[PDB]
Amino acid sequence: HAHAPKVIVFISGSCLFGAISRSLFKKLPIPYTVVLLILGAILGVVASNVPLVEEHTRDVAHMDPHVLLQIFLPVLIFESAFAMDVHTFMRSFSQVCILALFGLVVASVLTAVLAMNLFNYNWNFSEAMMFGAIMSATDPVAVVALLKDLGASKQLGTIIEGESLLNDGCAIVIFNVFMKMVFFPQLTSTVGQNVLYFLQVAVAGPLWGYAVAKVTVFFLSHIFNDALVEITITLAATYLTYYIGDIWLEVSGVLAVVVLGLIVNAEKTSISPEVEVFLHRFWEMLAYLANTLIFMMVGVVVTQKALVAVDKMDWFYLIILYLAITIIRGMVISLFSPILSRIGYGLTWRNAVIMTWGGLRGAVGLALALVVENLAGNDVIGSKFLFHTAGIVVLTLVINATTIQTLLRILGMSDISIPKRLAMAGAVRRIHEGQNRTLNMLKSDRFLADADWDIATAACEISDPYSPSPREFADMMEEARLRMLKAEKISYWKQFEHGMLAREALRLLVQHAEVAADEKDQFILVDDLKKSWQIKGIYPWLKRKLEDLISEKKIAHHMAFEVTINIAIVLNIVPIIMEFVVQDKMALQKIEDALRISNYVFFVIYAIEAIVKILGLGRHYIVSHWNKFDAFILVVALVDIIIAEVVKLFRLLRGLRMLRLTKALIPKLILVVNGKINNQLSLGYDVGKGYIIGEEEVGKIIDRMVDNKKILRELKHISETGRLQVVKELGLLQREHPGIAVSVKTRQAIRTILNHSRETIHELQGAGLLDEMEAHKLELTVEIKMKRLMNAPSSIPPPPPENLLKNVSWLAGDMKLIDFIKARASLLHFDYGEVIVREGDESDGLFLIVSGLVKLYGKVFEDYLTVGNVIGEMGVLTKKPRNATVTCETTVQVYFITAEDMNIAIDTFTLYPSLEYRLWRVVAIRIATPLIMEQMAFQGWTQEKVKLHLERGYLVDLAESHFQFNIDATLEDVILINGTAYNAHTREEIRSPCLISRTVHKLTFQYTATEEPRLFVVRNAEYN
Repeated sequence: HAHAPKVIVFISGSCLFGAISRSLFKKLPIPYTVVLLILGAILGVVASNVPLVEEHTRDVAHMDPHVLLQIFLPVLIFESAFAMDVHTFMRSFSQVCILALFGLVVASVLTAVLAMNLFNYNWNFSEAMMFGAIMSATDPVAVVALLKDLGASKQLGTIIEGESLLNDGCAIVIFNVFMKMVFFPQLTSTVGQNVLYFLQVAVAGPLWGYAVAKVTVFFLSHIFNDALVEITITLAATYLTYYIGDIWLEVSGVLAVVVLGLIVNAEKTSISPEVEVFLHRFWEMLAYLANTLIFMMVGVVVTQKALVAVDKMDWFYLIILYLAITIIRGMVISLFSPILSRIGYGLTWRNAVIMTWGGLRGAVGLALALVVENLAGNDVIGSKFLFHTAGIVVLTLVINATTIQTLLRILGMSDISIPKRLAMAGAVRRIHEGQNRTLNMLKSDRFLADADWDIATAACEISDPYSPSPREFADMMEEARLRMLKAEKISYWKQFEHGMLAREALRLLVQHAEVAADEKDQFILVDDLKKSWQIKGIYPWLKRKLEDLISEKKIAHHMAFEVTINIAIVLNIVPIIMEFVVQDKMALQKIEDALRISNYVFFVIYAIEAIVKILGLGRHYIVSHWNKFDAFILVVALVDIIIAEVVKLFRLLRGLRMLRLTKALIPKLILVVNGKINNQLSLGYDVGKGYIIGEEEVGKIIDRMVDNKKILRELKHISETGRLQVVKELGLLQREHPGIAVSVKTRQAIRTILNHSRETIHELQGAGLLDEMEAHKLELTVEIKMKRLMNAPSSIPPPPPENLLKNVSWLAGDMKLIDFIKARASLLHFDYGEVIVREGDESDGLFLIVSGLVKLYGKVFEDYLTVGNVIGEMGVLTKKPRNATVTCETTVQVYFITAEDMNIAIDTFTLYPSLEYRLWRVVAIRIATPLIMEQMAFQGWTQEKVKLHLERGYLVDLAESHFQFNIDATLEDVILINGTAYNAHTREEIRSPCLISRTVHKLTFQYTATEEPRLFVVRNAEYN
């Protein structure tokens, strides 16, 4: 019918043309957007000649400015903000802002001056500022793509991209200002009104965006299974933010969308991962649609209304303008280089050239030019605006976007480094060898012997896309240092790949490793890592001061009552503001009487609330300042309401009544600051633990990777000192912030448990023991449980000592044994520098640290232990003198269980999982982990895999005739823990801590009482 939505065919045709161009011109250097512009011009001319196509192009070519802005800008800007690596953006925030703001202001002013002086259009300053604003917006998507696929360019890509984002936002703001000044002029404005306008467009906008963003992330974090709801909420949040900000509140909607995108990107963890990976592609697709539509519209309008009124001087002006904007951007960057080189990641001259040349123009400028064109109407200003903007876009896409690839080469930034080339060559070689093995395997299959292997091998190939003397000792030291640092990098990457290390910690550790490698004679120095766990003092100070405000110890009636009164106050807000604004709206007659009953009711509610509090608390009510404030509010209200039955009544009450909600606010602000401190401690612990584990692994690598003993000793000494410093400082962190440390540690514990549960589900599914649908059912519960980690309290009250005893590894779940121990464990307190036990002292008992940090020292081997660790298990089990001296680096508290009590417990709790067995198991796993790690240092296993593997083992009851037979098909590893063992065949003797060789078939043991033999065995999964 005639009323068909003819816009649909235009949108679909634009999509098809975009696909055709983006497919045909994929290999060529010129971007597809120029092809889209050419196609749009062809469509415009043919529609001018053919009226039937005019009906299908009109409804979108002659599109209203406001619909254009409101539909496209919130898409383009939100996509630009949402695609960024916000971490590096914040790490270079100041460097990006200086440029994107001041170099935009000066660039636009200079462009406006050029337009006023050079062009014969006689534009005034406002029109010239519009011109400069739309000429300064940039779209570096084509350049950041190249910078992503290179080396040091990784950290320049985000600088250029963030500069583009902020520049686009501020250019839209300036263009809106001057567009309203030119086409919708007011009569007059004062300095105060101008200041308020600035506050609205430059301060209120970001705050509105921030508020909407925090509300949105709250709700998203509270959505668990409905992915569609998350996607719809993102869409609605973006569009409502822009629309409400621009139309209802008249604040800068574009900046609100920028802030919203940045926040939602930073808070990505609140979105379910599948919805995150969906949303990235979704917004990419929406931005693609917007770009294609804008470019085709520009082509049509240019061919139908711009080029009809272009003179010979206009092309010369366009060329001069291209040169002028290029030079202006270059001069801006050079002028601010003296400042930028001292901030963030300072600009080298080649980076400056890349940034100057890479400033492509794009869709935003074209959209604003179309806005001007439609607003101007018959005036030539619109036609020439569109002409110049399209010309600059075309010139930058043809010249800059094509020559940037060669300029990167000329400046020497295109070269792949030797390490990357070697890694790629090794990857290609291993892939090729695997393919050859697979081919040989397949050629033996009777059902594939007839395949045409010449075609298969050709199709399956993968090509490489990149193609004692002092000097001798110094060279050996350099080689050892570099190999150790490479092993450290490998260890960090391996830790990340298993989820044991966050992305940010991995990036920071690898950055420090590469920085140390670049420097001479430089290792990883913990002083560089300390930047991680060093808390900024503002947060602790604020936490302490806020906790002071709500101490309430002089007084400290269910909490639901306080919740109810708070709800009443936050509801009552509405009548107060309604009265406050009706005071003006009146100059509505019956509203002045309508509000009376509501005010009276709320006063009565407050009166009964205060009376109940007073009676419940007795004389204690008036002792606290908050209660006095509530009483003062009642004192004011009682008098003023009776007087009412005007300005004083409305102005005073509106301020006082809401003020008492700050009491409820402060507890939540405390949670905010706790969240900040938790975000810092989580990175600090991750970095320190990653470094410690990397050192522990690289140590066992170098121990058999360097031949020289002096080199080995030096490297291991450096690593050990670094490890000791890190383990001490991370222990002090816990003492300074107990609850937040417990929060972090429980969070990581649950994360590890759930990750291993997911792996177990996947293993069951792969074996076919569980159906795909049931596996998904379980994995969904695992995923929602993991999402609920993001909402766990930032601070968890540290458990008291009794719970620590309850949670010991060998006491868990044995309620009778727990009761037995808790009645006999004695709690001791020790001060700074005190010595708890010394080397050579008899094993009189065992220590469980309930609070504080202690240092271990003995026979060379330094160490630090902290809350939750237990000292003396080996001593009580073996009854051998203590092997280390314990000194307190902080005020320390320990649960002491006398060795006689442990002996009694051992003799009494003889049930199958006996305390004896549990103690020996806990000791045996720690004895065995180093041995197995040594046995497979060069294999692919890490320490956590070794520990999980050992966890399956059990102590053999060698009382069964005191001889052991090794069925090699069912014993992955057998470890000797205590006592001597004899090879049954060769009668060879084996010392106590040892891993039984695969070459031994049977063992026989002595059974002397002092050194009873204990053996630990790990069976295959195909259990007997």
